[PDB]
Amino acid sequence: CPLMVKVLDAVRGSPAINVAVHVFGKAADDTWEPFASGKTSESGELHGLTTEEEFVEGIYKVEIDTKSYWKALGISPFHEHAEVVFTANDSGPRRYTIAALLSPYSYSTMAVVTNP
Amino acid sequence: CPLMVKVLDAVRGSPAINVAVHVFGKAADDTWEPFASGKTSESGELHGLTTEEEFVEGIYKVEIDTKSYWKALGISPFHEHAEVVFTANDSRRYTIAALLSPYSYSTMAVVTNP
Amino acid sequence: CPLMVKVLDAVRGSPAINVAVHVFGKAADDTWEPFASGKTSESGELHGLTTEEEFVEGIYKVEIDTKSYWKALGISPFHEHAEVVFTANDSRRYTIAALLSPYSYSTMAVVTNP
Amino acid sequence: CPLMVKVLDAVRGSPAINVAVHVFGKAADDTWEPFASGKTSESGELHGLTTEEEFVEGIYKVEIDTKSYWKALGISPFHEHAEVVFTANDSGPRRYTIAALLSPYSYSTMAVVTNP
Repeated sequence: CPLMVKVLDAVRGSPAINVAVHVFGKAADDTWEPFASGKTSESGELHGLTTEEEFVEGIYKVEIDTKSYWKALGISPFHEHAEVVFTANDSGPRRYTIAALLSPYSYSTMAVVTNP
Repeated sequence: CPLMVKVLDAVRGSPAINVAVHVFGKAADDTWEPFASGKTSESGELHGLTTEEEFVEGIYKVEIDTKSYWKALGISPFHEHAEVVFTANDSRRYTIAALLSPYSYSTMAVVTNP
Repeated sequence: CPLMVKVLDAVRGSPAINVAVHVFGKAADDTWEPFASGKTSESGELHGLTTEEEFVEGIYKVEIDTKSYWKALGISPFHEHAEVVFTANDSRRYTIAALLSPYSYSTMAVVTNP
Repeated sequence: CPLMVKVLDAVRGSPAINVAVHVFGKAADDTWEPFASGKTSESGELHGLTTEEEFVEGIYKVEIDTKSYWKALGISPFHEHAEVVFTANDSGPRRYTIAALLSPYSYSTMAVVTNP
């Protein structure tokens, strides 16, 4: 698991379950192209998005669908989504955990990067 | 104004108004003793807590009474209060900000120079 | 002033000065097009981006060029930039704040009323 | 594990390793008394602090020694420590994960509370 995404809900003190996540790579002509997608589990975690072989070096965007999450809970939030844009694997393969802590009008995001 | 406290509400996207804030200095016997207090204004800010003369070097605690803020809004919160503990050092204006959610808070210190 | 951006540095405890900020509106073909831009001031603030007349309802993106800020400080950062995407809605002043660290950021929106 | 503490370093993008943590309970006369202590592992996590039987209902304070953490890395930080004060187990036993994301002049803390 070279890429994992973890999402937490700061209103409820719980994993944020069933949150849609779309990952994009920047292509040769500098457009975003779809790379992987999935939804968080009951643990708030999304594993299995990619493999070490497919996750080549480049710029990636992880878009977390926070607006649909909040609306289904009765809340009209500020953000359309949370976006995390970063260069990956440019010094060789790494493992990335992208965490997001969500509130209706704010979010915090953190990455942990490790070398296996 | 050596010390200012700013509190924001991440559920409503607004200042956190009428939040009680207590500041304590840490004394000889090493116990906390009240130093200054107030309630945040409509802008979520609390000015006028202390003076340059009084705010000497030492360890201070700022307690923000977040539980009462959430209770008044009908929202079950996790923490009893948020606590910010730090040493003042002469080299300054301290702005202590806190962003509140029911099960999380973020706090930041901006230290700036005259 | 319908829109203000404030950027703070959690490594130094200071405003984040001279940070480039780009705002985009999201147009017909659904592409992002430049709307306003500027650099944060010595207080970490960027005022004057748009007007009430121009800031109509719609989806906007604020991109804060955090990578260049950290590079100028000699600190290896994680993100290319921080992005804040939201819909403006008539019912208002928007303050978008971002607290920066090299591998994390927090962002908050304060929406207030005249 | 009714109580776990996880600490992350936002300067380095890594677990915060070997961070001292002291937990206190509020006693009958309303003084803080020592309840448990430990240090974070290489994963940034501190497990084994207490048992369901010992972790009775009450007010607890988790003090994370962030100042010593930063100083050993060459950084003179703002806070003496990060403090997390909460009532626990007052509606029956729960499991608490207390997370803290650390920077030199800021921290964020989040709790996830689950019912086993």
